[PDB]
Order: sequence, then C-alpha cells, then structure tokens
Amino acid sequence: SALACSAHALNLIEKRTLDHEEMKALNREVIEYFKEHVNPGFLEYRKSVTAGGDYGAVEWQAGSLNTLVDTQGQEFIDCLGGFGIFNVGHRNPVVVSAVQNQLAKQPLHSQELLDPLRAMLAKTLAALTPGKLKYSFFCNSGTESVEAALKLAKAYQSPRGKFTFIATSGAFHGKSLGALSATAKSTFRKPFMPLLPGFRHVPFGNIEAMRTALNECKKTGDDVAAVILEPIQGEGGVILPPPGYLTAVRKLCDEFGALMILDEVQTGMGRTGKMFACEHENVQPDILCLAKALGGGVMPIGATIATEEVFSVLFDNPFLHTTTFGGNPLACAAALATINVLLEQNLPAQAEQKGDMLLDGFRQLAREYPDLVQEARGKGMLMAIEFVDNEIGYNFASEMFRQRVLVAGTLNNAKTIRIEPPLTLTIEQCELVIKAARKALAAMRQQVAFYEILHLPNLNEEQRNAFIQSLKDDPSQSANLLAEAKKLNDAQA
Amino acid sequence: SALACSAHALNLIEKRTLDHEEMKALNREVIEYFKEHVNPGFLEYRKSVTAGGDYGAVEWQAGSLNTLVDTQGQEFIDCLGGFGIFNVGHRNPVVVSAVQNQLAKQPLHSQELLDPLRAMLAKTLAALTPGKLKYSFFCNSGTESVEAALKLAKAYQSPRGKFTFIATSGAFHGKSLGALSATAKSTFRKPFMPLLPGFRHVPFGNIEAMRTALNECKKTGDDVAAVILEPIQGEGGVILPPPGYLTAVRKLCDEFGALMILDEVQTGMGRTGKMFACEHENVQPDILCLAKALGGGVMPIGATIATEEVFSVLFDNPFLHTTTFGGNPLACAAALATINVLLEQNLPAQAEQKGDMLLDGFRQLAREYPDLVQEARGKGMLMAIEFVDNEIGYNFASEMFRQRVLVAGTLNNAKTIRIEPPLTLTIEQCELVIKAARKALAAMRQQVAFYEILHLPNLNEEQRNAFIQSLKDDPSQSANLLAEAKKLNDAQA
Amino acid sequence: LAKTLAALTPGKLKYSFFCNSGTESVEAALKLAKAYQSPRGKFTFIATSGAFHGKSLGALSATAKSTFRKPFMPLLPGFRHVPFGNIEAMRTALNECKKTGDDVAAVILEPIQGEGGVILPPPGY
Repeated sequence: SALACSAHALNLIEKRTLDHEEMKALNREVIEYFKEHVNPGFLEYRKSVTAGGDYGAVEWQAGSLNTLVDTQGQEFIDCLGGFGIFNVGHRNPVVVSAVQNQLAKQPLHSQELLDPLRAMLAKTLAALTPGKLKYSFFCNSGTESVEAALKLAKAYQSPRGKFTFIATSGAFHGKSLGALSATAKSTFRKPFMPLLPGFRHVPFGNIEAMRTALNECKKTGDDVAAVILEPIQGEGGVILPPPGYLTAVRKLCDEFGALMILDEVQTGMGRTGKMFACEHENVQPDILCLAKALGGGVMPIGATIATEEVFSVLFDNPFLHTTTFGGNPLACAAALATINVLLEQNLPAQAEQKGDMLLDGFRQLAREYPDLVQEARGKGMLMAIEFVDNEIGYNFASEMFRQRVLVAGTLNNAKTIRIEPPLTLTIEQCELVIKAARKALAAMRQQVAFYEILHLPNLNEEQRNAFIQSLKDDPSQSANLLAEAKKLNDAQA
Repeated sequence: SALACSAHALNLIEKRTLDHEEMKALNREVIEYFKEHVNPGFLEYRKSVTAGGDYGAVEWQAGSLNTLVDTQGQEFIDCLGGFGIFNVGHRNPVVVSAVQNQLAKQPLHSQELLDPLRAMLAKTLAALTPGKLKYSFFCNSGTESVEAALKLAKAYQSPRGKFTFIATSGAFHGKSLGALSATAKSTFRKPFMPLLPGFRHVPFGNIEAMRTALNECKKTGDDVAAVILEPIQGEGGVILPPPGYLTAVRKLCDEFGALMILDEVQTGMGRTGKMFACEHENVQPDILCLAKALGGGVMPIGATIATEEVFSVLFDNPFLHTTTFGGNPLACAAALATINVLLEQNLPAQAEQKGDMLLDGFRQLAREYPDLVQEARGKGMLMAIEFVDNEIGYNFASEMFRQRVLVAGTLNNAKTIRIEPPLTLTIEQCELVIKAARKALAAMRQQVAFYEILHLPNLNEEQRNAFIQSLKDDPSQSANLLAEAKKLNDAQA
Repeated sequence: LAKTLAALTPGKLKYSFFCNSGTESVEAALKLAKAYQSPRGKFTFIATSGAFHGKSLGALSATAKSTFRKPFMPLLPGFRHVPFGNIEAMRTALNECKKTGDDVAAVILEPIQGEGGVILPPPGY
C-alpha cells in the first residue's frame, strides 16, 4: 500500500546509522525503484553506479562542511558542490538554524498577510546588488528565475514594440519552455520545438556579432526586446568571455534601448571571487537572475532583481506574475543566513585565493599530461578541466570518484569536467584534491599507454611482453616504456 | 549595509514574541520595504492593508493547525489554506518532524549519488496513483509541474507528428511562459504574448466542443498532441464540469491518440473528497500534475506522474529534462509525511463530510441573501461563494477578515470568493465560519440597504430620517424598513 | 518553355514551374525548399537585409525593409536576416543555427540588391 511505502520511508528518515545489511537492503530498493519509478537511465549514465562498486553510492548524510557520507560510510570530498549550490558548504550551521528557527514559527506564508521575511530579503538584496537594482521577485529555482526575467522584459518592452530576444550559443538558462527558448544546446531544445518565437542566438564573447544581430533586427523591423547572457558560461564548459565584453554588451544594449538580463544563477553568491560576477567589470544589468547558492544548500530559491524603471510593470497589477511558493518564509530565512555568512566569514575573498591555488594547480597537472588534457580553466571557485575525449573525461571523473573525490561529468557528456567545490573548502582538502587528480591522471596515462603498446603492429609479442612487464612493475615508466616501445616498433617498420 | 540588514532580519527569526512597540516597529518596516523593494501594489489591492486597521496584518507564526497569528497577536481561522496548500493544516506535527529529521541528515542532494527519498516518493506515488501511472518527475512548484508535463507530451508526440495542444477557457495552469500558453485568462497572458505557438482553447465542460477542435485540427493537418485540463477549474471560480465529462474527455483523447494531461495541482491531495479528483469518475490520465499540498505546507514541491509508455521518452537521455532543486531530500520528506498523514487520519474522508456541511451551510446563507449572492458551489473542501459585484465580493472577504476569518479575494478580482480551509478544520471552527459569514452578510445588507434608502428621490428627508433611525437602532429590520421606504417612495411617485 | 528554360539555365537546373509574378515566383521557391528540407529536419531560412523578394506574406517574410513588413507581422516563423555581401556573417548564422538545433533549410538572396539601391556584392561572394 501507499500507506505502507510511506511509513517505511518515514522510519528510515528517523534512522541515523545503518547495519551493513540494513545498508545492503536499502541500496537494492533504491536501485530497484530508480529503475521502475524514477528513470532507468540514471543507472546507466551516472558515475555513482558505473563506478559504484558492488553497490551504488547511495547518499546518506552530510559529513563536514565539504564532505558527504553514503550508506556504506564512505566519506566524499564535494568538488561538485551540487553544480554551484553548496557555496557555504553542506549544512552550514548558521543556515541550518536560521531555517530550523523559522520552521518553529511558520514555514510557508498565507499569501494574504504581509510576510515580513520577504521584505527583509527584498531589502537586503537591494543593498547587496550594484547600481539601481531595487526590486526583487521570488520564485523557486533557476529556471523560474529566468522565466520571470523574460516576463519582465516582455511586459516592459512589448508596449514599446520590441519582441525579439538575443541569447548566446552555449548558454544555459533553464529547462522550462520559456527559458529553454534562450538556452542554446541542440540536444536540450530539439524534441520540444517549436519553442517561443523570436529568440535568436549569437556567439558568446563576440561583441562584433551582437552588434550585427541588434542591427539587422533593427533594419527588418524586429527590434530586440532584451539580450540575455551569463557572465561566464558555466555548463557551457566554463567559457570565459574576453575582458571588456560584459561592459561592451552593456553599452550596446543602452545604445539600442534593449534590456540587459544577467543570468547569475551559477556565478552568483561569491563563487567567482566577487558577490556577483558582474562586479569584476562593474556592470549593472536591468535584470539579474539568482538561485542555487542563494538557498544556502538548505533551501530551494530563485530571485529576480530589477531596476525600478523595469519592475514598475508589475506595480499596477501585482498579480500579473505570481508564484505559489515563491518567497516563503523558511526559504527567505535560508538566504538571509547565506547572505550573512558570505559577508561575515567574507567567503568571496576565500573564493579568489582557493580558486587560484586550485586552478593553477590544475594547469600544472595540465602541462604534465598534455596527452590527456587540452586545458584547465576557471574564475574563482568556478573552474573546469578539458580533456581530449569524452572517453578520457568520464575516466577522470570516475577515477577520482573512487578516490572518494566527487566531481562532475556523466557517462557521455564528459569531455570537459567542472570543479565547483564549496567556498568553504579547507587548504588541507585543497591539496588532497589536486593530489587525487594527480593519481587519477597517472593511472589513466598508464591504461592509455597500455593499449598503445598492444596495437604496435611491427612490435612482436616477445618485446611487447617485456614492456607490459615493466609497466606493471613500474607504472611510473608508463611514459618511458611507451616511448621505448614506439621507438622499437618503428625500428622494425 | 547588506551585512547590517541580514543580521537584523536574522535576529528577528530568533525572536518568538514581540513588545507592542517592537510590533509597531516591525509592521512599519515591512510596509516600508513592501513599497520600495517588493511591490507597492500589494499594499493597494490586498485585504491585509485595506482592512488592516491602524497597522497591516503582518504574519507572525502559526496558531493551531487551522489558525494564524499576526504581529499583534490576533488569531485568524484560515479558510484560504494558501489556495489549497495547507491541506493537513499549519505545521502539522507529523510533517514538521519528518522535515526536521531530514534536516539533521542532508537537506539537499549532491546530484550524483542515488538519493534514497526520491526513490521512496517515486514508489509511493506509483502506489497512490490510479491505473498505469508509474514514473514520477520532481520539480519545485505547480508551474514547473505543468511545464514538464508539456515537455513529456511534446517529446512523446512530436516524433509522431503531433504539435497542437487543446486547453480550456478559464483554465489556470501556471504563470511561467510554457504553462501560461495553456492558462486561459486574457489579463494574465496578453502582456507576454507571443507565447508558445499551437495552443488552442475550448469551453470547459463541453465535450461537443472538444470533439470539433480535435476534429478540425485533424482535417487541417494540425493534429492534437495532448489535451490538458483541470478536474475542477479552481481559480476559474470553482467551476464543476458536467458528470461524465472527464470520462468522456478520456475517450475522446483515446480515440484521436492524444495524450490526456490532468492538472490536479489544486484538487490533488484529498481536497475534493478523494485523494485525486479524477477518482470520482475513476479516470486515468497519461500525465498527472501535482503540487501545493503535496508539500504539506512545510515544503515547496511539484510532481509529474506519467504512464511508462510516455515517460519512456526520458529513459534514453535522462538529462533531457532535469531541474536543480527537484526531488531534494527534505522536500521529499515533507511529502511522504503528508502522504502518510492523509492516509492515516484518512483526511479525504474528512474532506467530504466537512465539505458538504460547510457548502450546504453556504447555499443556505445564499437563499437568505439572494440580493448579495448569486450562488455558492464546491466539491469537498474546495468551494466558492459567487456574489453579484466585485464591490460586494471584496466587501465580504474583507468584512470577515476583521472577524478574524481569512478568506480569498483581492481588491478587484473578488466577485467570486473561494473557501479552502485546511482538511483539518474542526467542527467547532466549521460553525464559527458559517456564523462569521452570516454576521458579515448582515452588515453588508445593512450598508446596501442604507444607500438604497438615500437616493429614494420621491422620499423626503423627514421620512428617510425615520428609516435611518430605526436602521441603526435595529439593523435586523434593514430588510423591512427598506421595503417600507421603497413602498413609501413609490407612494409619492 | 520548360524545355527552353532548361536549355537556357546554367548547370543542373531542369524543371520549371510557372506562375504569374515575381512574388508568386519566390513563394513557390520557398515552398520547394520547404517540401524538400522539412523531411530532413531543416526549417530556418536565412535572407539578407536590404533584400526585396515580394509583397505577398510568404515572400514578405524574406523581404527585409522594416516599412514593408511591420504592419503585417507576425509573418512566417523562422526567417533570419544577415548583412548582404558579408560571407563572414552568413557563416555565423548557418553555424549558430546548427548549434541550437535550428538548422537552415535554405538561403535566399538576389545577385544584386535591385530595389535595395543597386547594391553590388564583393567579387567572389
């Protein structure tokens, strides 16, 4: 019965530790259900099952601020941070109690009485945001964030006869039909077409291009309502735009009277060094999208902050754009807690020193294995290593998973991996990571070399065997023996 | 500073009671901020400020399961239930601890490791849902619910060459651009047009119409992908469709190979008498949208449950439709708690007896004041009273607000008011409500009559004064004195 | 005529369709491209700014002047304009569309923009 299934899951919430067969039990239901009620695919493409072991790595509870412990007790260092969620770490004590307090009083609002925390957050965000960004709208996610932004721009610009929206190729903005009209990857968009009419993509980091789009549209009577872009393409592979770009986009917008929308969903809340990435070039957008880390990894939340000139649209009919759960008290709680922590222990500043020590650490590794890595890149605690193959990439992401270091990448989309550990990552865990990636890079180089030695056609078995022998006895020579085998295979060529 | 504003709001979370000037202080910031950072409009159109009093009615904390207490200590009976959110009441002790437990372990997931509660919920929902509905997708709201539904239908039906979507006039489904393409009110849609191409509306409760839409589209090569409707139009004014309709829609769909999407966002989780409204006619949709009350008024959540045949689309590329926060552990917690409570204290069954005692109670009041009410209507604990004017309606919703009974309606959209108290409303509070609405209906009838006596043109001041005199001395004669004044005004006519 | 035109036209141009005007000309062209390319999953059409191709709703979707188009919008979905004589631009349009899953059905242009003011494109264009 559903009554049955509810209770069994209800008692498991209460349980805090597990007998080894209580574990086995669990992991087998959880795989069983994932296959029959969730998606069977996540069992196919995820690194938690491929490299799971005998059992998958089913989540259990948070370890420290930076660690995660599965149902077997294995503790993982999070260098994923839920793709930019866990900026203040897992269960940050300051956020968890702000939530638990608010939970004692009133978790959600009535929707009729002026709820106080939504004012306080709207206020704080006004304070925290650059230039004339004043009004906040509150939703539940990063996609609802962008949607409302699109709606604001729309309601603003359509009376002025402007309907077209420029977005950028490689841009991600959300999976809901409205945001998916601005999101750019082929794969994500094609099945659900036709999407919103009038969304046109230009290359990212290309101001010369965006002028031509804004101008062509002008000429043909399809004038641009708004331009929407991320400060850094996060999912897009940690693409950094050319210095001056965001500033130059900002003028270009101002020149053509087009609203500028900044999707700071993955670069907001101090990840890139500054509280908002658009502060590195000190650029003020007309609209700013926030989410993910705004909810301190405790709560889900999305905020849309805009200038007064733009948010005015909603003033005369405030019900034009509502949401049911948006701005609920205990989500509010969470953010104010997160906003407080970020300014107190001043973690944007931490983001920049840990963010360069790490990244440098990776582009060093990247010089030492140019045969497995094209490049590493990032800005503050948002960074990514680009491998040569998805084969290799998924092999890196997977290898370290076993070294109990949790990074990105799935079975297929894995050519470039992303490193996004909490901003609260210690200097001790910082090395432990670059160390783990060095071991990982060694072992892969071993395997890569290993095959290389085998299809050497001119090389005979007698010689090949000598190399394979010294390879296993000395994996350090994986590069030397290789060169010696290739040099030998060419000798008999 | 933002650091400053964060802390002040942070300490207020900690505070549990307020000195009367600590109150005054609060309510004035909260109004001040709402005007300068949230919306000034909500101060114009909401009943919390118009009828606020000297101060507005700023929320503070939950009272009992059915009561809410503002910053002045005034306790309100919730006959709104957050528009169908608070189905198991405010802070239902069983939900709050399931949440607080899960909060001690891990609030959000890593997105790499198989999270156990999302299996358990996916499982339970499979159990709880009629027919072949098997797979659940998890999002954050009611709008994200429908969006994914639209996306499932799309990804299913577009390979089969079907792109058009029929929705119904009066339908509400969400404010995000995708759902807003199916949502039907003019007001909500117009500013943001052009929306998704290929959405066509037909009248609700009209099977004769929907045949013609499905057939016309067939003829013209624009074959219907899916039909989407609510079992009852909730926001649409508690519109009940003709018996047999939902069943007859279900065949019509099956006949034209069109997917049937049921928006049980506001009629789900036991409000109408059954766990899902589509069980009264025992109809199984291809897709089912859930939200609101699924989160036990503690958490925000949305679920999209579908048949295997349909959810298969996502199997081969499970990342086609993801969301960042969807299915997070502590939202999961909340639902399983809510699902458990609803089956335990068997509250759908409570919904039907309280839902008829109330509603009958209103259509009685409705016979006694036919000059202020056209009709009352509902199905289980979803019900609404329809007045004659928005003037009158906002006057009812507002009047009772002061009688500390919290109902729907805003300053303008208020012709029909909705009654949606928690399913945990006691029989004692049940009368207290019908009583409060009787007082309210009296006082309005007084005022209505009062003006009626004044523009009686043939009536002189001397006579008019006698009526006004007895009116104030005996408001019960408001009907009698009126008839006597009108009869007198006609005597001098 | 179908024969003669086959003779008169360069390369593998073989079949002629006959209509009544210059606008009906382009419309059918758009229709041919469409019926050809939509089974192959290609729906977008690149045209050029300054281009004139016709005043009927289909051709007017490819015609480019603001004045001529605005009152009758919304026109055919999926028509995007690039500057004329700019091969560097048209690559980016064809490529951006590729990336976003909106692959280009056909590109339509005049050899010289006539009404467009006798615009001559760069040699090689």
